Amino acid sequence: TRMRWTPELHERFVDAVNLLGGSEKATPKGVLKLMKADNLTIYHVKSHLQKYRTARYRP
Amino acid sequence: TRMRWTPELHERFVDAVNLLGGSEKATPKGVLKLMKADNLTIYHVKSHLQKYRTARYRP
DNA sequence: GCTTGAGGATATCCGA
DNA sequence: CTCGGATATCCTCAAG
Repeated sequence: TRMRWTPELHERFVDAVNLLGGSEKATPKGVLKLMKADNLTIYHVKSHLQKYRTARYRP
Repeated sequence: TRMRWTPELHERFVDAVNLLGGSEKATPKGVLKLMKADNLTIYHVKSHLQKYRTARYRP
């Protein structure tokens, strides 16, 4: 099994990230708890969030 | 097997990527091929280059 | 049909 | 068990 990130899951994810105060303050366990998605592990979120954090470079 | 990216090995990589017009134009075959380090695959090099091309790491 | 390489997405590993 | 980071594997789509 290899998951992939439909756009609706991505939006749910980014809503969770935003509720936790941004990509930098959010952590996987939080994002997962908020998303409430079946068949989804902390590792799915961990990897996806690492990708998300590397779209913006802050000084 | 798991590689481990030394800092001066990373230098050689940067050196090479710069010989090839930077992170965007540079290619894994090309830069592996320019680095001439032994015990170094194309696969090591593409994973590293993917990390370097991101908006976070390219400066 | 092989055998490659490319970019991007996703998973697995390391050390704290 | 969690986190952040580093590194490898997978997929799709090419080329030769």
